[PDB]
Amino acid sequence: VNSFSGYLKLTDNVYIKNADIVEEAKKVKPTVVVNAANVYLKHGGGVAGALNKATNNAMQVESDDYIATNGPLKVGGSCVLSGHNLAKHCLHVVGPNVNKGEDIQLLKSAYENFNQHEVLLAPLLSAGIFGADPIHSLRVCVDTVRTNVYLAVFDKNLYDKLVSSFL
Ligand SMILES: O=C(O)[C@H]1CN(c2ncnc3[nH]c4cc(F)ccc4c23)CCO1
Repeated sequence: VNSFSGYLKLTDNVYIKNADIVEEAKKVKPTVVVNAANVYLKHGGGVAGALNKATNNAMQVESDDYIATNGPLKVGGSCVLSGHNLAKHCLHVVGPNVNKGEDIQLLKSAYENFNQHEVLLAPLLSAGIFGADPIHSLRVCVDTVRTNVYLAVFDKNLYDKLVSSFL
């Protein structure tokens, strides 16, 4: 038993809700919140900008130190950093950004990072400003992640389409 509430169960291990991940993160304090990161951990907009704003820019400060030490992530890769006031940990995961021409096949590699964590609150990778089809992202999530994932979808309209078209 865990504290996630109001989710629709899609599969054995994947759940979904119309929610603002920032507000869901502040209420659940999950062990892991996933950020829709880029390779530079520049949290300017989308989910990343919202999560970072909710940390009063502490996420960005920590991220800049991480990059200065380690260099950029790989597309499809991840790193674990602090969850600040939102979660114990933040798993920064880089999905491919279609608006940069990145290979959508890397989306599966991106979701594989979730399997290193037993339970996660997450957005749909490569959705929103990353330009991928959220219905495809949900399919890859379901077919790749084996650990327990609670997907927060900000847009109510989108959420209804994802549920209604789910196979
Ligand atoms: O923007 C993207 O990268 C993806 C995923 N994204 C989200 N998904 C779940 N919760 C979200 N809270 C937000 C607050 C914001 F200010 C901006 C985006 C979100 C958001 C929105 C749709 O497309």
